[PDB]
Amino acid sequence: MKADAVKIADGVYWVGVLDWDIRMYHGYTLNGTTYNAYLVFGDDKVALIDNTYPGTSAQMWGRIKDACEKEGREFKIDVIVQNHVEKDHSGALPEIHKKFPEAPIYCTEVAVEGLVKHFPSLKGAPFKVVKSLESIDLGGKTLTFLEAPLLHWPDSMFTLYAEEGILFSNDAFGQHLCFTQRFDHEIPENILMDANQKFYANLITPLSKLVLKKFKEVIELGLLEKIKMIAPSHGQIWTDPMKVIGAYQDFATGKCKDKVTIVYDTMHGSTQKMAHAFAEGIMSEGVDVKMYFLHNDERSEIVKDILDSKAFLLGAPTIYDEPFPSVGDLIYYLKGLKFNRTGLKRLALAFGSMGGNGGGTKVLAEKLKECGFEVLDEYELYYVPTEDELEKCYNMGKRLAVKVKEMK
Amino acid sequence: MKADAVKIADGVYWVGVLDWDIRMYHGYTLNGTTYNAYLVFGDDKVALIDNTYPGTSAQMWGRIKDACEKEGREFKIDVIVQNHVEKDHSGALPEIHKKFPEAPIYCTEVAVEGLVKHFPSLKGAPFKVVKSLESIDLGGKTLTFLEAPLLHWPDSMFTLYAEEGILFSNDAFGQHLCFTQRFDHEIPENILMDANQKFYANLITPLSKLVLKKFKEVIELGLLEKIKMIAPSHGQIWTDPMKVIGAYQDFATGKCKDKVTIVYDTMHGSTQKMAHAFAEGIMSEGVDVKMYFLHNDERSEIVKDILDSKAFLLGAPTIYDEPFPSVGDLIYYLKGLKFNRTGLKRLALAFGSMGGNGGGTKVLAEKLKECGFEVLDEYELYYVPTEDELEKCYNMGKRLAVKVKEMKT
Amino acid sequence: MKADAVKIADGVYWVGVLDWDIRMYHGYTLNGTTYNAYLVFGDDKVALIDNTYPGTSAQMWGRIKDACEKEGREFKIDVIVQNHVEKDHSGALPEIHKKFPEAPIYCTEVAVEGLVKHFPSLKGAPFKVVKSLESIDLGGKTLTFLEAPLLHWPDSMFTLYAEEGILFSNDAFGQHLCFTQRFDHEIPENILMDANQKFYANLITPLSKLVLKKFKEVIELGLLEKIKMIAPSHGQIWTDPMKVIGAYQDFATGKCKDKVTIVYDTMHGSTQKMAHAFAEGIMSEGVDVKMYFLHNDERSEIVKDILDSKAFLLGAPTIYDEPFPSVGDLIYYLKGLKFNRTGLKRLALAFGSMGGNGGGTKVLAEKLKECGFEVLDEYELYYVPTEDELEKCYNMGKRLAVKVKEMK
Amino acid sequence: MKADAVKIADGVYWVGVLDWDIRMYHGYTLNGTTYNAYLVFGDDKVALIDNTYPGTSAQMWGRIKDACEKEGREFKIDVIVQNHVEKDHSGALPEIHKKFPEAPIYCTEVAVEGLVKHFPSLKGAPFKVVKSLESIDLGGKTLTFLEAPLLHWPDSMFTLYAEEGILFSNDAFGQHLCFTQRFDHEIPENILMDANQKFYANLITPLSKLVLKKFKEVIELGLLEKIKMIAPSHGQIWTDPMKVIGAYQDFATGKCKDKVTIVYDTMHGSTQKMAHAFAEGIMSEGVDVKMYFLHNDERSEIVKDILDSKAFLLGAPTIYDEPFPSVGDLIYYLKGLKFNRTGLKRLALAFGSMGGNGGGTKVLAEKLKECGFEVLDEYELYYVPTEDELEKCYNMGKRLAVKVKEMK
Amino acid sequence: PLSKLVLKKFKEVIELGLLEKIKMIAPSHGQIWTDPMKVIGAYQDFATGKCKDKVTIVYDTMHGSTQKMAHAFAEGIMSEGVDVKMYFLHNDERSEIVKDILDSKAFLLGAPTIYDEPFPSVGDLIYYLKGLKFNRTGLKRLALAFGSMGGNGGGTKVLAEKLKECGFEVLDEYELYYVPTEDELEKCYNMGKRLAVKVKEMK
Ligand SMILES: Cc1cc2nc3c(=O)[nH]c(=O)nc-3n(C[C@H](O)[C@H](O)[C@H](O)COP(=O)(O)O)c2cc1C
Ligand SMILES: Cc1cc2nc3c(=O)[nH]c(=O)nc-3n(C[C@H](O)[C@H](O)[C@H](O)COP(=O)(O)O)c2cc1C
Ligand SMILES: Cc1cc2nc3c(=O)[nH]c(=O)nc-3n(C[C@H](O)[C@H](O)[C@H](O)COP(=O)(O)O)c2cc1C
Ligand SMILES: Cc1cc2nc3c(=O)[nH]c(=O)nc-3n(C[C@H](O)[C@H](O)[C@H](O)COP(=O)(O)O)c2cc1C
Ligand SMILES: Cc1cc2nc3c(=O)[nH]c(=O)nc-3n(C[C@H](O)[C@H](O)[C@H](O)COP(=O)(O)O)c2cc1C
Ligand SMILES: [Cl-]
Ligand SMILES: [Cl-]
Ligand SMILES: [Cl-]
Ligand SMILES: [Cl-]
Ligand SMILES: [Kr]
Ligand SMILES: [Kr]
Ligand SMILES: [Kr]
Ligand SMILES: [Kr]
Ligand SMILES: [Kr]
Ligand SMILES: [Kr]
Ligand SMILES: [Kr]
Ligand SMILES: [Kr]
Ligand SMILES: [Kr]
Ligand SMILES: [Kr]
Ligand SMILES: [Kr]
Ligand SMILES: [Kr]
Ligand SMILES: [Kr]
Ligand SMILES: [Kr]
Ligand SMILES: [Kr]
Ligand SMILES: [Kr]
Ligand SMILES: [Kr]
Ligand SMILES: [Kr]
Ligand SMILES: [Kr]
Ligand SMILES: [Kr]
Ligand SMILES: [Kr]
Ligand SMILES: [Kr]
Ligand SMILES: [Kr]
Ligand SMILES: [Kr]
Ligand SMILES: [Kr]
Ligand SMILES: [Kr]
Ligand SMILES: [Kr]
Ligand SMILES: [Kr]
Repeated sequence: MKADAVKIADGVYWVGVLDWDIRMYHGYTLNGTTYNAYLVFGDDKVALIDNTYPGTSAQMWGRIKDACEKEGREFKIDVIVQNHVEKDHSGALPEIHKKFPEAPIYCTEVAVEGLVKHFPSLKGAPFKVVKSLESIDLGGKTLTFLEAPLLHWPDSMFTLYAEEGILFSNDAFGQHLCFTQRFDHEIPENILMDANQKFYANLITPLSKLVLKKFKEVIELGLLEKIKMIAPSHGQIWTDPMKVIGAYQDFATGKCKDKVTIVYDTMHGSTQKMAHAFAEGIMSEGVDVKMYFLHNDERSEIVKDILDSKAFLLGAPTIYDEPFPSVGDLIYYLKGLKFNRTGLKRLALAFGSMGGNGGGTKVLAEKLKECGFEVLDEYELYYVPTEDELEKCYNMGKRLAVKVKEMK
Repeated sequence: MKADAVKIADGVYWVGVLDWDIRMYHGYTLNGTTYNAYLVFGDDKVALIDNTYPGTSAQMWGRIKDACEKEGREFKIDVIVQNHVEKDHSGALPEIHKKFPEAPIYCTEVAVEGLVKHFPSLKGAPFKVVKSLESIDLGGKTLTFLEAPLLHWPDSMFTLYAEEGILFSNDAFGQHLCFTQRFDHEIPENILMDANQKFYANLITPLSKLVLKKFKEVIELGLLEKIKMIAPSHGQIWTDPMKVIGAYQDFATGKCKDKVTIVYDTMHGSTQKMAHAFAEGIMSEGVDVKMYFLHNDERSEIVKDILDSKAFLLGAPTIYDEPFPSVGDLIYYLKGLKFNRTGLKRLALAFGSMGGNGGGTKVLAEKLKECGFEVLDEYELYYVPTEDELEKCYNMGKRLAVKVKEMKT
Repeated sequence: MKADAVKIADGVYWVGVLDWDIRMYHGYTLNGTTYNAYLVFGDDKVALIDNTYPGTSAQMWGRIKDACEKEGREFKIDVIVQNHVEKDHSGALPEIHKKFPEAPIYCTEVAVEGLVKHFPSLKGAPFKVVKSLESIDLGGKTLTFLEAPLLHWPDSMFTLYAEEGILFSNDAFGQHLCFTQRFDHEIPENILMDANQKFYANLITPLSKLVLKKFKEVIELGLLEKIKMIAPSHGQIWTDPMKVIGAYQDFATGKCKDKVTIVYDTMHGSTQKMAHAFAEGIMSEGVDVKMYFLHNDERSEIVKDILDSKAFLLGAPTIYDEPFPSVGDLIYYLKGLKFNRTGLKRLALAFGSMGGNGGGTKVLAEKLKECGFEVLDEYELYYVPTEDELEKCYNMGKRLAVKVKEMK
Repeated sequence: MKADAVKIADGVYWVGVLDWDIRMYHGYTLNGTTYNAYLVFGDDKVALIDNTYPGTSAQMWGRIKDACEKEGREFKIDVIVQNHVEKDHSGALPEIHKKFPEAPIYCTEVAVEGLVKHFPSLKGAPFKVVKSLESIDLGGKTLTFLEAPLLHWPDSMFTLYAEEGILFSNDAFGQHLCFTQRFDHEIPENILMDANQKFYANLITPLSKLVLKKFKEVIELGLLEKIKMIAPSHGQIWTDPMKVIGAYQDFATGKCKDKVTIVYDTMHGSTQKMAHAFAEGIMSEGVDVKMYFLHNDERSEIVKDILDSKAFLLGAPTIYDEPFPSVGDLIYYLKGLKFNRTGLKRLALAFGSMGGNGGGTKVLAEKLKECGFEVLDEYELYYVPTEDELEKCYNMGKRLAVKVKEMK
Repeated sequence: PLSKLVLKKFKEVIELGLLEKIKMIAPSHGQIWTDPMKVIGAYQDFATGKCKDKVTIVYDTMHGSTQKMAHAFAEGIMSEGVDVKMYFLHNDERSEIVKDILDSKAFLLGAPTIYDEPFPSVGDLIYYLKGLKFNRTGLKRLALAFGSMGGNGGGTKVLAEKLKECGFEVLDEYELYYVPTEDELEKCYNMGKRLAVKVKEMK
């Protein structure tokens, strides 16, 4: 395939892959994404930083050939860097190693066993284990490695091109966006920061304390102000790195809007009527609302909006003494994401309709507490809400919205 | 609209609704269903048994008018029977009451409050509370009411047209099928019994002990052999009532096949490779397999197959120390269904791939035990399975299949 | 249901409905919408302008009661205005007429028969046929009716509250957005203008000549500068009317970006490889690309992007001498939309893979011409593209992108 | 992967792949499928007949190894047969050739170029072109080839294991079913014959005249009664070959039931009300009805039911002078399938609702005629049907059902 | 019956840019066209259902009663300024009849009942119309069936069924007993008048 590389600095190219057509990626909804790989031309050695998903390398190889041609160099890679073992960034490593078998593969210690377990043909490949602050010289360009375990996997690391302050952060600071434009400043800010928020919410939330720890280490090494560009493994390249670092600082410390996310499911529409009545009460106080119906909507957008919501409402009818089962998916996901690690226990209310002994709302309230929410109340009613019962939902939403606006 | 009634006995007509186009109904997948309503012409009184979902009454009214015309009677309903309050069978009750305000509404005591809570316009309607074995005379035809609380709601009852032994069972013995054919014998048996199995699995499983209790009461009264037809609220009418009663007896007592249902989810395909390797081991012992991938498949077909499986395998990768979240939906559903109430604790294995501390399979094993399964083992491995690890999956499946064939149903 | 009205001017309220949960509306994908209805309090008469979809009136009635309470007036409607017969705006008219049977219903001549055909209970209702420039006095407030046939139905009209210059335009200038925020300035501009573009593309494109004719008529009346607010029947209220009028002028006259929309379907991935190779050639010239895969994507987003694209590529494999059948849906839609009515014949290429006699690409080229595109070339190849064939796709895309940049 | 082979005759094994999880395959909906491959152990040579989809060979290799072990033979393929080039049966040919580079590949003349175009690594592979009635000796077992062009691709052929009368028919007589049971007699007949009908409808309909021509040739060679087993490339193996040959004869000659398939789409429900009223009229005559709503349903099930229906109804509302665009997909598909090639012109009616000039129903009637249907009537009405208009739909359906019953 | 193939051949010829290049059409019968666009234009009109405000009436009779009905329908049609061509199957033959149907918006067919069937001469025209398939022109011409009878009747019901099979839009049918009365001829006139109004409403 013929495909052009994109220069991001002198002798540095994006040689990634545009996954135009993907719409679901591990339960994360998106309108395509990219697998960003980078090619650094030192005077002596050419290094490839990360690669792409298995079967998607046609664009990558085309862009690598284009970059070598633009540099007046032979089609050759001398050094391979693997920041992360997950196959969306390591999937072409078997073919890169087969093509360039003498190129060493720089990665963390735990990455070696992980990569060989993913790709058995790499057994006996020239792996070179790296540690934080160790560097390699490409000839006028230096790559410095920085271990970042559990940001987001135990094998994860960042690679810094020291002379120009370009941080190849792999997943950290990435966003699932697929545009012809490669840089942060070339697309609308709302699209960029909404995709960044969704990426943090789904991938970084349980790591919020480690984010702040990594930031303290990066500032104590005096290297924060040296970062001129962040080139992540998905989406746009940050020419304004402090914009995304600032967004991460806000998400990791529980900075939220005066906003409530409401999620519900229904069989006969009664829980839906309750959800809409809670929203009316919240809106009467000028507090924003995002409304999700689990029949149609899915977990990755829901958790994006919870991330900057001060409160979360969850509603479902009772079926055989349990809440309607679709909530189980979201609850299992919230149990993993651990929103309390942002330093904020978001307020919550459980609600629902029932037709006998009930009990679904009590289960929801207990699960919301396990997920780190501050459950203020619960409201369960019999079949179709009356006018007085919808006014109670409105009043509960109104009183919640007052508490939301009072919250620091 | 103009729509023909279907005669099911002398002076008795199906006047129901064909919901051709519905594909999802409270998370239950289907290729349409029906809302069966019945019109009984006594010499003195015409009785309507159940009705239909709100906004779907055009067919029902057309069939009622057609039946009255065929009987040489006025377009009039004298008696309304409401077997169950759920709006798929009571949704046209406000219109029926408005059209025929003097017709008494026969239902259980708890049904009255439930119907008025659903439909405020019924406040002050002529409700007539009934109890088990109470009857009403329509003139040469008798309707006898039998209370059936929690089969499937606390308001539920059956209505028996005594002289012909026609049991209007409402949801009990129903199936979500939408055909032009109205009777059990007019469609392929495999379609009928598969839909019946799906209906039991999703709606009756947690009531399995009450099913057997209701069957004991009906046998003690001597009414079991008097039932000549079962006319439920969805799908086909049973001209062979002992066929569906027999199927219910088997499902309520844990009669299963030499069959394993395997369910999994995956992000990068490793848990999928494990699932397929367990299946190969099971199949090597001549044991049947049903395979479900939670990315594409949904809870109502899964639980249909668990109902006559002797074993259930559940697999998922680990994400933030938890199993992949799609399993949470199925687990919440299985917690409600309580398959252990069938009198059998189906065998189970939990499995999955992981990339660090793991833990997802220990959560799965714990949840499977809470859902009433007999968990025999759990197997978690690191990233992509090796050949030896897929042979271990095969061997575990083979050993499970041996134990499945040793179980006596 | 208790739900607050929103004041939009002195004695004028939004009393609409938030359809939070709808995700598809006549094949148009969305994240909810609104059915905007308005209540105008004259000193003598209270007018309700449009209403909502059948079964969704709970919010509307709540907001009408709230507005009457805020005005110190009884819960009473004196005048009913029906701008458009489509049931998303007329669906509550039977229940409004039943509650207020003496309130006249103002609508166009053709609307009367259309409303009675939709709602048989309105036979004998007090209909009052209106014509362009006819007005009614509410007591200190005047409503002037302006006929807009085929903008977008034969019955359509606008209602102008003359003293404040508020144009109740019904569907015209609407957008399918459901937010707690009611005004244009309260949401991100990119979201607003993207939704406006989607609404124009799907609903207004074939009416582009009538839009320009309606604009000349409005300027000839000296009434364009007198519009201070446009309050449409869906989405945000325009406090900046010239922003949306300007967008409509651009869409109605073929003002496009240096941008190509590519649409394809595939069974075995060959047509997909071609589509991605055309994109690489286009991007090499700095021309933007939007890529759609018919397996996943749907017609309403596709036509949004065609609207401001200078070129359109359509690709599909051959099956039984015909193009893959999913293209038939999009082609039937484009035949109805008539993009040539914008005054521009967008450039086009047809492409695809085949395994025998072929012919699918020739059908695509013929259909693209029937849909008003200027078809420049066709490219059909045998099974999996070779490297030379993907370079041909790249070169064709490059040559197209040069022609796109040369267009006016 | 460890996976057992299944013996189907002395020295003959199924070594195929169970695709448990696939739900859509080129727009064909299914609950998984199989890629059947077969291993024939001659005294001198072991032949592999067909293989599997790319990336799905783990099961196949496991079963080949299991079969070789059971036969006391080396893990070695001496002969490769490729009946058809489509990648669901040829996708592992690159792997197989790389492992056994001296094994000749038997295929048709046109298959060679098709396979090398799909798989460039096969350039220079030992292809052996075969013609009809040419045979190869494996040592006590003979494989005879039989060209079957356009059944279903130009490259297609059947392979006959002469001594046992086992016809490896590739796609012909296949069904998209994925069960642990391998034979026709081991699953419920309704499931088997419904899947066989769906496979014929979607893949064989336009080839109906070639099916009857191939059956003439097979009877002229005296081979029909000698066929003891049909082992196709998907689904169950026919131990009762005359059951599927008989079904194919019926489908190829227009043998239908007293049955009408009704398909429609709707925006506001009026065309749906018409569709349901036509069904009531048809059912009043004891004629069966299958109802499809294009919003939810898809082309592959629709055409399955058209195949044994004597009549087909198609309804849609008018949008910008055209029928609702979802019909375009089904019409493009029916144009390719050419149901008139079964020797029957099925009866048809076109219907719909409209709100102005209409015209959608006239387009539907035109298109139904182009698709080979005998269009008897056309009915378009204004907005919501009245009681008299639904009685007209009922009467039209009743009259159609009388004509259906009169068709011999 | 080839009307759709005519239009497909005209698109193929226009796509090749060869239509404006034809200077003369020299066919195998009759006149040579020095004005080719005149006959191509006529073919385009016939292939797309361009008709006149005109009705073709065809009937047969034994004792004259169906003839009196036919003439009374014509009077009603003519009262609306709609043209009429009248054919009597005893004398007239199929090739002139179908010439006039081709640019008629409506077609009337009448015959008496004989042994529960329509008079047999209609069978020849019906078999011919079944082959010609006038519906292939893109127009379903309007039609009425009529006749006289002397017992159980039924001939008109058969005619209506056959007209439907030949692609016509049958609006009504009228069968009467033996010789029409003045009121029955006024009914024929009124039916023809109503038909002619619908004919003028067709575009
Ligand atoms: C299959 C099924 C099982 C139910 N089981 C229970 C139950 O165990 N306890 C209860 O209180 N209500 C039960 N209900 C009643 C529902 O909770 C009740 O209809 C409720 O009003 C539905 O709320 P919704 O309109 O939001 O779906 C059940 C309903 C269904 C359909
Ligand atoms: C977002 C994400 C989070 C993960 N978190 C964990 C974790 O907490 N513990 C663990 O052992 N593995 C974790 N993993 C690694 C996966 O379990 C591992 O990749 C596994 O092999 C996936 O199996 P599959 O191919 O069936 O998807 C995580 C993977 C992802 C994508
Ligand atoms: C069911 C089916 C029917 C086909 N019919 C034809 C045909 O009529 N003419 C043709 O040239 N190719 C035909 N093909 C071959 C495909 O066009 C060919 O495989 C093409 O390369 C598919 O491109 P894709 O990878 O983009 O799907 C057919 C393929 C299938 C699966
Ligand atoms: C966007 C749109 C465009 C329409 N265009 C036309 C048109 O060109 N001609 C027409 O007669 N009706 C037109 N209509 C009106 C519909 O055909 C009419 O509402 C019809 O009754 C819908 O039938 P349904 O309820 O089955 O969807 C249009 C409707 C919509 C929503
Ligand atoms: C041989 C013959 C057979 C007839 N059979 C019937 C018959 O089956 N049913 C009927 O209603 N009239 C029958 N008739 C009566 C004619 O239809 C009746 O005379 C009619 O008015 C003749 O119409 P005409 O004047 O247009 O010929 C028959 C007439 C003849 C001469
Ligand atoms: Cl590998
Ligand atoms: Cl009510
Ligand atoms: Cl109404
Ligand atoms: Cl290859
Ligand atoms: Kr670093
Ligand atoms: Kr590191
Ligand atoms: Kr990360
Ligand atoms: Kr980070
Ligand atoms: Kr930092
Ligand atoms: Kr950082
Ligand atoms: Kr850094
Ligand atoms: Kr009973
Ligand atoms: Kr009862
Ligand atoms: Kr039940
Ligand atoms: Kr029961
Ligand atoms: Kr029983
Ligand atoms: Kr029973
Ligand atoms: Kr009973
Ligand atoms: Kr105006
Ligand atoms: Kr107007
Ligand atoms: Kr509009
Ligand atoms: Kr406009
Ligand atoms: Kr305007
Ligand atoms: Kr205006
Ligand atoms: Kr053969
Ligand atoms: Kr075939
Ligand atoms: Kr065949
Ligand atoms: Kr055959
Ligand atoms: Kr054969
Ligand atoms: Kr011609
Ligand atoms: Kr011509
Ligand atoms: Kr020509």
